[PDB]
Amino acid sequence: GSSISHSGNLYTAGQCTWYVYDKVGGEIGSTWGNANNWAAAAQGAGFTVNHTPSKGAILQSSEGPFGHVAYVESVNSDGSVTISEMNYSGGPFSVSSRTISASEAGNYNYIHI
Repeated sequence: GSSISHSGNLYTAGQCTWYVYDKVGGEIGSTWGNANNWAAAAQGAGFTVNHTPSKGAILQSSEGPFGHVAYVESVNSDGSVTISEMNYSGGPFSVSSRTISASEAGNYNYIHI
């Protein structure tokens, strides 16, 4: 018998790929590796990765020490994307706010079912 309730995310207590996973309800993730291996592991798991951030999806790029994933809370009709990335790979619990321009969004992939 295992409770499995106060567990949820297999990640730490403050990771870029931790906050993302919890913000998507655990629909996709876990086996995606980390931010720099996202698109590869996502496709391996069976996700469809494109590159168009949207409300409820996640932002991703391979650039960075661990890559760059940030959960997308909403994409603005202006062409700017409102994402949320906690800790990333540096500041613990730094709920990093970032605004992605459409040009930048063209760089960032996103993995959806």
